[PDB]
Amino acid sequence: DSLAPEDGSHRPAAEPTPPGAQPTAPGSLKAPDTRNEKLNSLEDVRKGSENYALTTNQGVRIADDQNSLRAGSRGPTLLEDFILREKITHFDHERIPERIVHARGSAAHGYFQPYKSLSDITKADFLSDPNKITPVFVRFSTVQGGAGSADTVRSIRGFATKFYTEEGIFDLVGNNTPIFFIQDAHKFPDFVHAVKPEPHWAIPQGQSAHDTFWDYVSLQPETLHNVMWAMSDRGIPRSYRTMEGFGIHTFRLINAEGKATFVRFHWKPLAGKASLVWDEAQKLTGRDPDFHRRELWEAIEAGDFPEYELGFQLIPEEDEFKFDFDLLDPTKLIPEELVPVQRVGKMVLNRNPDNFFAENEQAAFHPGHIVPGLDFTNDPLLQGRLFSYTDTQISRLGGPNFHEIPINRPTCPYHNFQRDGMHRMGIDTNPANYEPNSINDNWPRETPPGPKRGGFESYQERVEGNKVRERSPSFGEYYSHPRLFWLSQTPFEQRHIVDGFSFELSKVVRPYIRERVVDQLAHIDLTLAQAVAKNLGIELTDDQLNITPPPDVNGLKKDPSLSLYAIPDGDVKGRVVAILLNDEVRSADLLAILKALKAKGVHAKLLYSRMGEVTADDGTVLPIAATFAGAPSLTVDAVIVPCGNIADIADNGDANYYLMEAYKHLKPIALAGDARKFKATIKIADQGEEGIVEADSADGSFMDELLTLMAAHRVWSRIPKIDKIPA
Amino acid sequence: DSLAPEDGSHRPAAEPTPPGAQPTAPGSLKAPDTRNEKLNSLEDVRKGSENYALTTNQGVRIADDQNSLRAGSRGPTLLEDFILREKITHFDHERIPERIVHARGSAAHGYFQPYKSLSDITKADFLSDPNKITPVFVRFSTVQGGAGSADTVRSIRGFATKFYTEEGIFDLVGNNTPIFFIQDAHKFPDFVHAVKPEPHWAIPQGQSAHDTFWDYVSLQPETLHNVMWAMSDRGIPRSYRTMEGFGIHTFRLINAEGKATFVRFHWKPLAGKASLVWDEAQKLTGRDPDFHRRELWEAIEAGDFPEYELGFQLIPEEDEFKFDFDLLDPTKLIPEELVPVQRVGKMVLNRNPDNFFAENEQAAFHPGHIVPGLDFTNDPLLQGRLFSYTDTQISRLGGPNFHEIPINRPTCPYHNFQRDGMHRMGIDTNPANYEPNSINDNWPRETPPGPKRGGFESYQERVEGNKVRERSPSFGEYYSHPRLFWLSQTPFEQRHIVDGFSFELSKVVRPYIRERVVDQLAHIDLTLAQAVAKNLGIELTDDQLNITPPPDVNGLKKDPSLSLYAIPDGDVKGRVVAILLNDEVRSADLLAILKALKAKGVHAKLLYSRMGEVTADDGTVLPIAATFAGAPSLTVDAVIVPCGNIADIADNGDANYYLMEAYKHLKPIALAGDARKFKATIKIADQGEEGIVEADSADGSFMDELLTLMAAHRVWSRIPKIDKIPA
Ligand code: HEM
Ligand code: HEM
Repeated sequence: DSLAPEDGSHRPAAEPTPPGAQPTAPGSLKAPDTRNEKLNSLEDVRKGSENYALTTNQGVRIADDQNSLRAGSRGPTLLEDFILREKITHFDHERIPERIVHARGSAAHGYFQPYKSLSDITKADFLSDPNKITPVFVRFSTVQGGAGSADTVRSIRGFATKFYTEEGIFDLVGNNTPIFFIQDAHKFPDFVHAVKPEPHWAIPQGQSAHDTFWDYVSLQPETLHNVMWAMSDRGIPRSYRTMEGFGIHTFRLINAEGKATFVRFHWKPLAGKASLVWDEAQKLTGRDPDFHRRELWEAIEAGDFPEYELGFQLIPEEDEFKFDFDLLDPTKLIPEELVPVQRVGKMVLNRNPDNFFAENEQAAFHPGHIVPGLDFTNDPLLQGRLFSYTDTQISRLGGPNFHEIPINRPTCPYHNFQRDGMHRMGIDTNPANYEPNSINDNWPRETPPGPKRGGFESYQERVEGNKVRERSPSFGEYYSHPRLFWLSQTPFEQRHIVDGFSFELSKVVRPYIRERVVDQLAHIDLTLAQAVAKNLGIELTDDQLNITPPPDVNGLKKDPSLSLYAIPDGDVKGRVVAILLNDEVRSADLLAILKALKAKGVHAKLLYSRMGEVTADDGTVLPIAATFAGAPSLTVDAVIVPCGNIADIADNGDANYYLMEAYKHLKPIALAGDARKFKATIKIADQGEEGIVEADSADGSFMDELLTLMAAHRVWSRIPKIDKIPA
Repeated sequence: DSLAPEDGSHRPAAEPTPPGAQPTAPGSLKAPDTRNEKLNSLEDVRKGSENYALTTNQGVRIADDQNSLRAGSRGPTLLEDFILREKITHFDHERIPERIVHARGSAAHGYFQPYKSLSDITKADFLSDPNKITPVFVRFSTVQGGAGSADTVRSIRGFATKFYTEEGIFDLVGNNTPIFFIQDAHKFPDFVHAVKPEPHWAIPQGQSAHDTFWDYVSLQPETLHNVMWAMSDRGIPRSYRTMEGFGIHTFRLINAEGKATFVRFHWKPLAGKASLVWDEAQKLTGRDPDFHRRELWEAIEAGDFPEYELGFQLIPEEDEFKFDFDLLDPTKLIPEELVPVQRVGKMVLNRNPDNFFAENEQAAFHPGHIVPGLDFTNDPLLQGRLFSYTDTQISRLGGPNFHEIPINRPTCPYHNFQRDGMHRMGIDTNPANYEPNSINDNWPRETPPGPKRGGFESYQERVEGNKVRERSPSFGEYYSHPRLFWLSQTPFEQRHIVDGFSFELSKVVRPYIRERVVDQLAHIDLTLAQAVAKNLGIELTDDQLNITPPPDVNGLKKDPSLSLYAIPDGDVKGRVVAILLNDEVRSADLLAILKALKAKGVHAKLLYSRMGEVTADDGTVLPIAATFAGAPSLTVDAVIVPCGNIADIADNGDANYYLMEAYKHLKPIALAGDARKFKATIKIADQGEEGIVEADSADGSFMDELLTLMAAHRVWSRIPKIDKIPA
C-alpha cells in the first residue's frame, strides 16, 4: 500500500540542484556518474532496494512485517518468531562506541591531485605526478561534543583526510588552527577531561565555557596559544568550506636520495576564510544543530564542491634550530612571513556518502598512517598520537580487522601474514602464515627501500640522550605566539576575542579561576587583559600592569595571514540569500534579484509567513521554502526584500525581527521600493548606511552593491551601531 | 602541587544551596548525610582522592605525570613507557555504545514509600507496608537524540524507575505520555528509524521535524494519538519535575489469593505540570543544551527534591471488554474520568550521583524486571519489549554480567547456577553449578509461590487461538483518542498543538507528505485540520470537510486530566526569577524582592551588563551571577526590574531584549519605580495590563502579585499581544 505520489515528487532529480530544491539523497543516487577509484571499489558492498523482496538477513522473504507471531490475535508473542527476533536483535545492536574525541563530524568523498611532481623533495607516490589522481575521504569535526552535539559551537575543528594512494593509505589528520593546546601526549587525557563535560553531572555538552577547562588552562600556560585561536572567530567558522586546515606537527619529507626536509601541512580553503559571529553561532546551535553537516552536504549536491589547496611550509634540516621557538613544539606556529606556504595540489570533494553510519561513523583515520616518502619527527604530541589511534579503533570498531570495513580498505594491494581476529573477511589461501617460510617460497616478500614502489625505511635520525620524562627547556615559552596572533588580528577580530574570553569566563563559577586566567592574559597583552578584566569587573593590580610583554617572534610584530579578514579573500559562490516574500511580489524585482544571484552562483531561499505558495504580480507561482521563523536569518548570508504588497509583511513581527537579527549579525540587507519602510525596524539612518542596499527597485546597480557587500562577508563598520538594538 | 585557593572557595559547602550559589559537586560530597540502603551498599566501590598518591591502575606511584619517557628531552617516545601507555589506553577505551533509544537522560537517587499496604490487591513486597522504604534510581530522558543532543527538544520523555526491593529489582520503565506511537513491537525498528536522523546524512539530530517521521506517521494512523501529545506542550516540559509519568501498558497485580487485577501505572508530579512554549524551548537547545539535566541536579542540591506520587488505574478482570478500546492496545489511554487514579505512594529524589558515567550511563532498566505480585499482559508492544532490553544490554554493557555493575546490583540476595561471562565479579564457591544436584544438597533451592518471599509463578491466563501474525481487529481504531485529547485542551493549548504540527510539517521537504498528514488530521477534527492546513497554504477538499468526526470515547467528549493547564496545579517553589540590576539599585526594593522570593522557595539570579559587583544606593555590595546575554530570559520563570539608576541600563539593547523575550514567552514581568520606563520597550499601556506587575516600589502587594502570576506559570491572555512584537 503506502506508495509514492503519482507525480514522482518523492524522488530527487539526479542532477546538481540548489539547497532546498529537492530532498537530499544518498550520493550514488544523487550523482551516479560521479566516480573515482575508491568510490568504484565500494560497489561490492552497495545494496539497492527497488524491486526486491523484503527478507530476513538469511534471505527468507517476509510475508507480514507488521505483526509479531502470537497464539491468537490478542495472544502472547511466541518465542518461535525468528523474524521478529532477528529484526529486533539487529536494532538492539546498532550502536558502536563514538570516537573518544571528534565524535561529531561530517564527511565526503573527493579527489586530490598535485600541481607538479614533488620528486625532488619527496618520493611519495601520490605527490609524484600532476595527472595522477588520488581518491580521498575527508571528515570534518568538532572536538569535545558527542556524536549528537551541535555543529556551530565554539571549538577547534578537526579536518582529517584519507588518501587512498597507490603505495598505501596516507591519513593527514589535522585541525583548523596551526597549533594544539598541549605539548606532550601524556597530558592528552588531562586536557580532554578538563574540556569535556564535568564527571559528576556530565555538563556542559560541546563547550569549553566551564570551570574545569579554565582551571586547566590557568594552570597550564602552554595552552594559551590554541585558546586564543579558539576564542577568536576561528572557533566558529561559517562552514567547513571556509576554514583553514593544518597538520600542526613538523613531519618529514624524504626524497629518493634520502634527504630529509621538515614540513608543515596546510590546507587553504578556495572559498576563502569566513566565520560566524558568536551570538549567531550559539543561536544556530539551537535553530539548526546540523548546520555545518547540512551545508556541506548541500553544497556538494549543488555542484559547489568544497575545494582546498594543499600547501607545504618547508624547512631545510640545517635550519632546525634557527627560529626562536622549537620546531617540534606543537604549541608554536611557523609564521608564513618567515616560511611561506608553497602551493602543492588541489583537493575537491564532489560526492557525499550513501550511508552515514557505514562510511562516516566507521571511518578510521590515523596520523600514523604514512607512506614511503614521508616520516615523523620527535614532536612529543605526535609521538603519543602514533600509539593512540590504533589502540582506540580496536574497541571502537570491534577488533583488528577495521581495515576490512569498506570505507577503510586500501585500493592498492595489501598482503601479509596477519590472520584471524573478530569479523575476519579476507580468506587467506597462503599455505604459510609466517615468514620466513619455504612452503610458499617466502611470499609475500619484503621489498627494499628505493625511489618508487619500495619498502618503508625510517629516516635514520640520530638519537642521543638519557631516558628521561622531561619537557625540553626550549618548549618552555608560552606567551609570544599568543601575542603575535593577537597583534595580527583586526580591531573587530580583537574585540571578538575579548568577547569570547569574557563570555566564557563569566560561566566560570569559581571567581579565582577567572582572575588567574586574567593574570595569564596580562603576560600576553595588557590591552587584551584589561578589556577582559573590565568585562569581568576585575581590576588589574599594579604588578599585573607592569608585566613586560613577551618578545616578538623572530622580529615579527604581526603576520596578516593569521587573521581571517585582514586580507580580503571573499567568495560568494555557494553563499545563500534570504528573500522575504509578500503576497503580491513585484516580479520585476525578483527577476532582477534572481538573475544576478544566479550569475554569481549565489543561492536563494524564498520565505513567507506561511508555507505553500504565493503568486507574484505577473502570475508566477512561488513555492515557499520555509517561514520567517522556521529558517531564521542565522542560516543565510544576507537578506533581500523585494517590493510588492509590503503592507502584507510590514507589521509582521517575525519579518521585522528577521531583519533586526540579520542587522545585529552584521549581514548585508537590501531593500527595494516600499521594503525600505523596514529601515525604521532596524532603527537607523534615513539617507542610508554602508551595509544597507536601497533603491526604488532591484536593478543591476542594486544587485552589484549587494553582491559586493556579500564578497566582503560581513559589515564590520556596523559594529558600533548594533549594541543598542534589542535583538 | 597545592593549587587550591587559600580561602577554600574551590569547594562547595556540604549543605543545601540555591542554584548558582556554589560549584555543583558529586552527590556524596554535596550531601554526605543523605543516605538510603542502595546508597550505602555502593560504598564498597566509591573511591576518594584527597591526600592519596597519584598511581597507575596497578598501584604504582607516578612521579612525573606531565611527560612521556623519551631518549633525550627532545627525543623519541619510548615503547617502554608503560605509564603513558596505560594512561592513554584507558582514555582511548572510555566510550561504550549509547542506548539505542533514550541515549540522552539525567538521573538521581531517591526513595519510595507506599501510603498504605496494598496486600489486598498485590503481594508485591515493596507495596505491603507504609513503613517499608524502597530505594530507587530514576533516569529521565529524551527519545531520539544521541547522548550529546539537547535537553529541551520537542519529544516524548522517558521516565524510568529502578526499585531496589527486598524481593528483587522492579523497573518501571515509562514515558511522560500515557500511550505509545505504535501497537506491536515488530514495528519498533521502523518507527524508530523513521524518527531518527535520516540514514544518508544523519540529519536531523533530536527532532521529528523531517520527512521520514511524517512519512511514517502519514502511513500509520495508529501513531496519531502519541503524535498529538508530542505536538502539544507536553513535548516540551519545563522540567523533569513538572511532567507526568506513565507505564503505558496494562499490567497485572496478583494478590496472595491468586487474583489478577489489571493496572496502569501513573506518576503525578507534586510540583505540578508545566511546559515551555516552542520558541523558548528551541532557543534553549542552543543557549543551554543541558537545561533539564542542570535544573534537575541543582534542584536536588538546593533541597527542591523532585517528588512524585505513584498512582494506579485499577480494572477488574471482568471489565476487560467493557471499553470502546482494547485495554491491551498501547495507543489507547484509559480516561481518568472512566477509571480514577488511586494514590499509592510517594517517590522523593534526594541525591545526585557521584559519577555520571558509572551510575547514569551504565544504569540498565528493563520492563521485564518484575517481582512476585506483578505480571504481564498480552499487550503486543510490551510482549516484544521483554525481549529487547535484555538483548541490547549484552552489547551496550559488554556482557551478561551487567547486573554486577554497582548501580544495577540488587540490594537483596541473589544466588543461582549461572557462571562466567565477560567481566565476572562474583566468585562462586558453590561446588555445584547445576541443579538438581546432590553435592551441595541442591542449594540454592527453588521456592514455591506464596503470600510473601515465595518464588515467581506466572498468572495462569487462558491462551487460545491459532499461531498468527495478526493485528487484533479491536486495535484498528485510530482517531477517537486523538480527538478526545484535542477536545480536552485549553484554547491556547490547541493553538500550541496547531503550531507544533505546522512548524514540523514546514520542515518536511516533500509537500505530499504534508498533505497526507493534513488528511489524517481531518479525520480527527476539522478545526485542527483547517488551522494546520492554513499555516501550510493547503486547502481542504470538500470531501475532507465532510469527514465524519470519530466517536466519543465511552461517552466522553473531553477529560480535563488530559490538559496541562485546564485545572490549575501551580507550585512556585524551585522556580527562578531574573533580577535585572543597574549600578545604584534601590536596596529597599531588592530587600523586599529577595525576601519574598526566599519565603516561597523561589530562587533568584542577579544579572547585569558585566560580571563582578555593583553597589546599591545604601552601599550594599551586590554580587553578579551572570550578564543579560549570558543567562538569557529563557532560563528563568519571571523577570523583576527594581528601581535605581535605570538610565544605566535603559539603553542597553540586551536589557531591553531580555524583557522582549520574556514578554514574548508569556513570563511574568515586574517593574519597580523608574523600571517602568521599560514599559515602552514591550508596548505596555499607561493603565497597565494583566501579567505586568508595576508599582512605585517593590513593597505592599507588588511581590504577592508577581508570585500569584508565577503560580499560574505563564500569562496566556497575552498570546494575542505577542503575535506582533519583533523578538
Ligand atoms: C595536533 C594534535 C591533534 C590533532 C590535529 C588531532 C586531530 C584529530 C582529528 C581531526 C580527529 C578525528 C578523525 C575523524 O574524523 O575520525 C582525531 C581523533 C582522535 N584523536 Fe587526535 N588530534 C590531536 C591530538 C591527539 C592526541 C595527543 C591524542 C592521544 C594521544 C589523540 C587521540 C585521538 C583519538 C583516540 C581519536 C579518535 C580516533 C578514532 O576513534 O578513530 N589526538 N584527532
Ligand atoms: C510503551 C512503550 C515504551 C516505553 C514507555 C519505553 C520507555 C523507555 C525508556 C524510558 C527507556 C530508557 C531507559 C533508561 O533511562 O535507561 C527505553 C529504552 C529502550 N527501549 Fe523502550 N520504551 C517503549 C517501547 C520500546 C519497544 C517496543 C522496544 C523494542 C521492542 C524498546 C526498546 C528499548 C531499548 C533497546 C532501549 C535501550 C535500553 C538500554 O540500552 O538499556 N522500547 N525505553
